[PDB]
Amino acid sequence: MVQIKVYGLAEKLNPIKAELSNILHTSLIEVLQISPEKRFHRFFPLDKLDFYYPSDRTDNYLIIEIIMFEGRSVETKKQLLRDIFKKVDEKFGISVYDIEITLFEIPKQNWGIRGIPGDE
Amino acid sequence: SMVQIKVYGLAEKLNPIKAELSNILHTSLIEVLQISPEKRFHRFFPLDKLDFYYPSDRTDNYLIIEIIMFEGRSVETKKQLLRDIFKKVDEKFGISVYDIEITLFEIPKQNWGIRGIPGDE
Amino acid sequence: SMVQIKVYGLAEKLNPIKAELSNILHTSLIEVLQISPEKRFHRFFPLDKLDFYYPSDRTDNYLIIEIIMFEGRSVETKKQLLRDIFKKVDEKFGISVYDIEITLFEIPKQNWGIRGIPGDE
Amino acid sequence: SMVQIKVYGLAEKLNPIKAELSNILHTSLIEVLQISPEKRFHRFFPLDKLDFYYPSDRTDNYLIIEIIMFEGRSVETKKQLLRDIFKKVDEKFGISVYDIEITLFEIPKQNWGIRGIPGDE
Amino acid sequence: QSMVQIKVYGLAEKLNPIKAELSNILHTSLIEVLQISPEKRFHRFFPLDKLDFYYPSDRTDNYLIIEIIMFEGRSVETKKQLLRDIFKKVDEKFGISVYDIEITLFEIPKQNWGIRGIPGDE
Amino acid sequence: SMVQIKVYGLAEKLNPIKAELSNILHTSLIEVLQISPEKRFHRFFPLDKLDFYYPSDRTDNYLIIEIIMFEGRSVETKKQLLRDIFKKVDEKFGISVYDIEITLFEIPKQNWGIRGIPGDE
Repeated sequence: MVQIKVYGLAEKLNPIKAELSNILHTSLIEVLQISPEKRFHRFFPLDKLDFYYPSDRTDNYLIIEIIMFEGRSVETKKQLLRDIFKKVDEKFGISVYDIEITLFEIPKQNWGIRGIPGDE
Repeated sequence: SMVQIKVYGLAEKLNPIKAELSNILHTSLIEVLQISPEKRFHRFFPLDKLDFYYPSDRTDNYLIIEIIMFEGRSVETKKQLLRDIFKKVDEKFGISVYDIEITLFEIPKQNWGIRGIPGDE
Repeated sequence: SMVQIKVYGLAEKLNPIKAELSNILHTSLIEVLQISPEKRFHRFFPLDKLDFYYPSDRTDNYLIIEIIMFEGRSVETKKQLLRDIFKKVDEKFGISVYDIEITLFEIPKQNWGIRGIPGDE
Repeated sequence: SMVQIKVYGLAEKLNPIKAELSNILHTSLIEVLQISPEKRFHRFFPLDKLDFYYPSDRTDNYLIIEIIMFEGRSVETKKQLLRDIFKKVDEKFGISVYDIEITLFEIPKQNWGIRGIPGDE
Repeated sequence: QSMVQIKVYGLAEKLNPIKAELSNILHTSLIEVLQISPEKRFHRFFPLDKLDFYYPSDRTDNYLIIEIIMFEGRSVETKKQLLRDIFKKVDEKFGISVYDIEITLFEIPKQNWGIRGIPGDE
Repeated sequence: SMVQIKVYGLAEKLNPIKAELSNILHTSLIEVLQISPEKRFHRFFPLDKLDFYYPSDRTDNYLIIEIIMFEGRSVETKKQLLRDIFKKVDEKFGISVYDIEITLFEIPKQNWGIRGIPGDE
């Protein structure tokens, strides 16, 4: 159970989002071992009047929010962060200074999945 | 008691139901959490086909509900909220429980500003 | 240190003020949290009328401000942040504090990846 | 479920009453948390005069009660427990509520090993 | 580099004869599961008088409570693995039923712990 | 606002210093956390040599200071508290900072009962 929400400038995000989704899924499969069937991504292509970022970021700026169960080690979480940075760099040439990632951890019992609370 | 709901789904599916979905979720919250019937705070996010990826074993009725609320309720009450929403949405709209995902985010009251004041006040 | 702001409101009311509102909110974070004046990260979500339900005692000026930030600040600093935002948006726009809601989401530094590394490094 | 109580007080005041304080505390948890009446887990820590410093406004009847339990109970319930302990200890022992201090530590279930297994199992 | 403090509570008459060997067993478990340095043993023992120790009737006088204070950051699986290894090793060495053993993990953010003159996150 | 201190050390070494160490610790809490000078709550646990194991790069002066307090202070203030304790104790007693260990246990105010009522009230 991992949800990704990806935000970026529409003009830049729309051309890459289909391959970006594949890349982020690969990266979760590899580092966290989710099932390949369980891709849950949402994209928010933003109008330029709706997205403010500092002058040392380009229009390629991506914010990647990952919502996930509590319980993974700090080391796994850090590896996930570095792997996403490396893979988006490799695939698209977007600088690490233009990528931001935030992990939101949720206790299992706070998540309803397939009709039941996540801890059941 | 302050509760925000955010709901996401494929625009095609969500837009025809959202008015009635809102009523059903709000009733759910009145009955399980005993919130004030006046206090409905909902935001809907209809998504373009190309912006919404859900599992390949599931369908385009995939519906995501995020609820943001004050800390302090029991685990039993929260579990009963999840089971009520799953039940009422399945029955009202014929959306399978495998196509519903619900996530609760609890916020300490001092972290929320409401009507000019922090929530613990 | 990293502060991300997400602001929601009715499109008709939010669209004409959002640029200025961005300025005012950033000023408030500079003053209360002493973040770098360079480090403005804001996203706006102007909503269709049909996608936004709020109570009868809010008007159509209702703004929800979600602030995502590193844990580690005191309760008194965070409360001060909430009050400064209420005061500044009210003084600048005449939007009543009853129409303004602020929620703080605190995240451990190590859960945040910035410039290629985890926030605690 | 699992509730551990630890009680600390001056030896000369605690030792005469600890058998009965143990019964009072357990009745309170039975009534308020609805734990099984079999499941009493109590430890007492009678302290030497020179090992216990408390404020001058307080008397040598000062008792500290630490309760370790599973996370998952409502704030209303935890507050009912606090109120119940104060009242019953005051009534039974003539110890003033100013001379009683109670702290609760909540532990997630998966962090507690009980009868050979993790608590969430 | 990991700080792990263990606090161990049992009936004095039962705990006193075994505490020395129990300290070794518990350390070995932490080294094997958490991979702490073998020179970083921090244990406190609280042998209790009979009248200071109540437990249910389905626990015997061998009842042992092990409180483990440690840094946040380990996975749930590693933590459960620590619980199961402690259960098993204490039973195997001393003949104490796993039913007589209780363990509680207390996780502390690193910045809330001062070690060797500095905050643990430094 | 409320702070409890528990101090563990080898009885031979702790007993002769405890009374002055209490003064030194309370001074540090007054100065860094601004607690009331009246509100000293300290428990000492002089341990037998067979009940205290520590590594061979700690001496028999090894002190474990457990501090239980309200949540809500900044990381910067808690770190100052740690630094001040290290300094004052090394200065006053000639114990190396390498022999001093401090652990802060933060508790929601609503998880504490004081003078009959929850700490958030």
